[PDB]
Amino acid sequence: TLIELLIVVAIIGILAAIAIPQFSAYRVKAYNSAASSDLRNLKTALESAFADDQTYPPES
Amino acid sequence: TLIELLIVVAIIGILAAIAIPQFSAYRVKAYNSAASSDLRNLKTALESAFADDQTYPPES
Repeated sequence: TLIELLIVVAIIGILAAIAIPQFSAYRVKAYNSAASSDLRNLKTALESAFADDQTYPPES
Repeated sequence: TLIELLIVVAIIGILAAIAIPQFSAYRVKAYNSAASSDLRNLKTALESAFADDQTYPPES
C-alpha cells in the first residue's frame, strides 16, 4: 500500500543519518604511538652500539 | 573494538617513556678504576725492577 511506501521512505531517511563520526584522531594517535615506540627502540640500539665501540655509529 | 584500540595506543605511549637513564658516568668510572689499578700495578713492577738492578728501567 502507498502508506507502507510512505513509512519505508520515512525510516530510510532516519537510518541514513545516525551521526557518523570522523575517524581521524583515532588513527593519528596510533601513528604517533608507533613512531614513539620506534624511537624508544632506536635508543636501545644506539646505546648498545656505543657499549660496543665506545662511540655512537656514524651517520648514514 | 575501537575503544580497545584506543587504550592499546594509550598504554604504548606510556610504556615508551619510562625516563630512560644515561649510562655515561656509570662506565667512565669503570674505565678510571681500570686505569688506576693498572698504574698501582705498574708501580710494583718498577720497584721490583729497581730492587733487581739498583736502577729503574730505561724508557721504551
